[PDB]
Amino acid sequence: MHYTDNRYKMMECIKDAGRPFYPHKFKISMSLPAYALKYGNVENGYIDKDTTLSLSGRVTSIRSSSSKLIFYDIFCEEQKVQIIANIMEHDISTGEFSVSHSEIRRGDVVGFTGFPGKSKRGELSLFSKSVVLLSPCYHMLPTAIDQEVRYRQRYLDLMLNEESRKVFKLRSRAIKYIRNYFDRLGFLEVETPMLNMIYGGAAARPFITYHNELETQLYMRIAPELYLKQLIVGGLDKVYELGKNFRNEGIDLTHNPEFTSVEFYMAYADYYDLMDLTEELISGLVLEIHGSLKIPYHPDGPEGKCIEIDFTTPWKRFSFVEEIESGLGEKLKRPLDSQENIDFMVEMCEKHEIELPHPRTAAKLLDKLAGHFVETKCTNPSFIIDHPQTMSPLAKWHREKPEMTERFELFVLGKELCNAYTELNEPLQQRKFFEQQADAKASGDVEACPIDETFCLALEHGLPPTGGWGLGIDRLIMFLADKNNIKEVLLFPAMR
Amino acid sequence: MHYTDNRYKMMECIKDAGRPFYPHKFKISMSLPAYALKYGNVENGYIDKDTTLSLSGRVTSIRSSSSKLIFYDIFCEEQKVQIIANIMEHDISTGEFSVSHSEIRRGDVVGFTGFPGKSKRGELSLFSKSVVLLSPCYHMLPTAIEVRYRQRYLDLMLNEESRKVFKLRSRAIKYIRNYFDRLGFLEVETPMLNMIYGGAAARPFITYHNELETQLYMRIAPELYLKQLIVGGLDKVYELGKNFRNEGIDLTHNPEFTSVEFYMAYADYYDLMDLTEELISGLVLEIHGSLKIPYHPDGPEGKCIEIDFTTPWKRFSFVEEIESGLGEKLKRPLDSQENIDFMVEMCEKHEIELPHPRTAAKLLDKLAGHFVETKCTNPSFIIDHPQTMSPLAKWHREKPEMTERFELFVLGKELCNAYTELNEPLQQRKFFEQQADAKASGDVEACPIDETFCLALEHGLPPTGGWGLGIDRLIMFLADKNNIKEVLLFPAMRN
Ligand SMILES: Cc1nc(N)c2c(F)c(F)c(NC3CCCC3)c(F)c2n1
Ligand SMILES: Cc1nc(N)c2c(F)c(F)c(NC3CCCC3)c(F)c2n1
Ligand SMILES: N[C@@H](CCCC[NH3+])C(=O)O
Ligand SMILES: N[C@@H](CCCC[NH3+])C(=O)O
Repeated sequence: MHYTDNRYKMMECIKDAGRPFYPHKFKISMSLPAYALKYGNVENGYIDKDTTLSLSGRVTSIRSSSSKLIFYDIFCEEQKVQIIANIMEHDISTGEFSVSHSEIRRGDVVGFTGFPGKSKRGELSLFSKSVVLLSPCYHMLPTAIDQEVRYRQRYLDLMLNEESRKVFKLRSRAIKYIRNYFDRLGFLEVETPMLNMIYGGAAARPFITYHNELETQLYMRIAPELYLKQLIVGGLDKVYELGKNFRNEGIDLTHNPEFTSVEFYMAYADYYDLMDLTEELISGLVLEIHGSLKIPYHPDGPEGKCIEIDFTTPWKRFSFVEEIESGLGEKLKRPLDSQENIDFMVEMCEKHEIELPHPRTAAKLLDKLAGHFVETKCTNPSFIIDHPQTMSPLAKWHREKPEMTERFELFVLGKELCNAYTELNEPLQQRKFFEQQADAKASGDVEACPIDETFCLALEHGLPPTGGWGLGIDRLIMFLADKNNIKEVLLFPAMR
Repeated sequence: MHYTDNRYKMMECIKDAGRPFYPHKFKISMSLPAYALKYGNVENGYIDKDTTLSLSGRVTSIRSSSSKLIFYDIFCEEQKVQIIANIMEHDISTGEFSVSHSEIRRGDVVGFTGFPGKSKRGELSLFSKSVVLLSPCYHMLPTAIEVRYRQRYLDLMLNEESRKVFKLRSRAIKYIRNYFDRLGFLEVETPMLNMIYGGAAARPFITYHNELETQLYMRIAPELYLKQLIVGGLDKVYELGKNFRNEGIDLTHNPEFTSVEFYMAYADYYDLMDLTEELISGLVLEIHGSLKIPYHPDGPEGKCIEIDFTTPWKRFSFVEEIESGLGEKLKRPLDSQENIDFMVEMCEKHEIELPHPRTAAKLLDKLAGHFVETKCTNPSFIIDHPQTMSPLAKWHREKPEMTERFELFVLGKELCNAYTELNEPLQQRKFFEQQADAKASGDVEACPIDETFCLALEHGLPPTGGWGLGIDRLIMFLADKNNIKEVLLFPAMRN
């Protein structure tokens, strides 16, 4: 408290004494990484008194070793440089040496000018002639990392923690890799609305807002799917979209209210093609980052066990209904959306201590059974395939299997990474399934979507046979970076 | 008329007869562009009966020239191919020829199999043996182009110029990311859902997170989060994404738009002007091959002007240019009641519509809009905005009451807003207080105080330059469109 108040006072004094107060521009000669590249291999004790250079960074250390000599460490752009300030080299036009230095504190952003080289002891250094206080720190900084501070004051985390800074660099590398993959395949990158008069395209509860001048509610998108498929009607053939989607839902280690996904739509692909592309893309990215397809993961955090996740392709397929039936020891009732099957599935939830959905739709019940019996088998990347139509309103009926669709989900360690299907392109059925969804919504299903007449009209203009797909990039980055909490891979995660 | 209902009946009949009904997969041999590249300069009348290929596209034309011969055009991936369906080549296992072809209509997505080559008249063709109805069109299509915006797929299907716009849009965005990537910037993502909105003069959307029992705002800008990353030591960050406004819609405003903002440690606004020129002139040159480009300010039926991106671009000093327009000086201080009253008098004198409330900032903005933005045809910087209208901009190092800020205007439309960032927490808190006071007096564009940001500044924001570009508006100039609805796939439309 006192430190902060006092620093404010000290800065007002500087201001009133006509001393440098928040200089507008400090011209660096080079970055600290550049400085290190240039001078890092000079001989011990090397100094170039013929070269004057300006540097800047945040002060991480101050040591006055004598009345004549002050050592600083400064850090910038992942590089530390030592500053050696000797009273005999001080430019007195900037002030008396003791006055100039007395203004600086650990944590301040400062500039220095001097001669480059290396101390006798071998430390990369600048032998300074001046110091400029650029931006003071008004708080006594913790020397290294409630741990909610890391998320509510992420700048402190970034200032102190190299590991955290590497995660956000990895994130960008992964996103660039994904855009590059689609770009090179001839996909067009597009942007479709995040504000929708009618939400759709996922099993999700939306955020609701209002546009005053247009006099309408708008929803924040839960997915770009319905717009993207209109682009395939439009003849663009191969589109993708990489950006934010939203969920008005609870938060946990794998769920934030906004997340980054990539979805693509490819004319003439079916879900078998999509499985192959998924394997290719994700195994590629894993290899790019890790140099093989078998990678470490710490499911319980860095002090817990280390397992190995094996991305060798092809991946296991589990058939949705068959794996539930294997778990139950008996068959689901047919049709799967009958009252007989609903009742059987409720009975099985009691028998197996599975928490019921609300409302008890056939789709929701199927999902809870899959959660318990099938997603739990998905340790290494595994596809869960052939989802019932009743839970898959936008997925095309299976060419072989009654009541099923051409759908998959990718799971890694029981977490959903992808959702994809041969797209439903038949408008009569699509409208019927939308009606069923609106019915479910009306019955209290907060994840069911309203009918979208604009989409049905688009289907009436002819959607080519198409395959579509989505990937939760944050969740993938958790595996790539070895983090078990979504808050580690988002700069500013949601907090209760 | 009954065309849609009839098509539904046709499809039901097909389904009930066991005939092909929405096949799941059609395996093409090659794309239509690849087909054209391979066979496009065979000899007239060339046919290779030894090669059977499968091709697919949308039917753009049908001519049943006789009982025995039907000509189709199909279109896919920017390439048209002619199909010649002769009864003598028809595979009867797929049905009788008349039955098979009776199912096809203009606009349908179809597949064909057949032999490659060229008609006697020299048209690249497939000599087909079968046809598969993949996805019917239930509507009679216009032969050529509000419908373009409400049913964008029709525009895309029929209008090459519309497809070109969205390709150019992607090229431009890729160019931008590349520009910052090569300079060593880190691309980041910061929250679109904010507990406390800020960083622009704008009314936000408001929503609610049920589980966390909290009101949220949709962002109007990323600026306050981005600056925290520079406090964090990331040094160079950029963010290219959507921002939101709960405001009116017009030819240059949609309720969501795409902007890029960057934050560069150690830059001032002079550095940012230089970067602006280099990025934008470079992108213009890339797309147009000149720095002088055509524009149709009143649409394609109006006149054509030239916009000149040659550097150095014009600078106008905000207050000096107002005073040149007035033929008299503003009162000082600029935020005094005396100057507010004087600016109201000047608005009345010059028939400038008054803002509400009549704050010093709003009045200055109205004056600039009348006297200064109207001078900005070619790319021009308006510089050195008053502090009272610039709560996040650092005080001018020379000019009392001003800041180190610029806006870029093209044809009087705002493209960029940028400044030497305020990094001094005492003043920053005071300016936020003034904004909250404006809000309380009725200013629907003023933002509430963000304590979290002020506390970040107390940890030491290096001297920094920050900047934002409205990408859509830039694309309007690059693609020569005067309506924002032309450069967004799915623009907002009145009910
Ligand atoms: C961090 C985070 N938060 C959420 N809330 C998510 C979500 F709800 C999801 F449905 C979700 N599914 C993926 C499969 C296809 C689209 C993306 C996610 F990857 C989520 N990722
Ligand atoms: C299509 C569209 N619609 C809007 N509503 C815009 C807006 F409000 C704006 F403030 C705005 N300023 C730009 C200058 C810096 C940030 C972006 C725009 F470029 C907008 N572009
Ligand atoms: N929109 C889906 C992903 C794409 C599914 C296939 N079209 C989701 O949000 O889960
Ligand atoms: N956030 C500003 C652009 C950045 C200005 C400089 N920090 C805007 O929305 O106008």
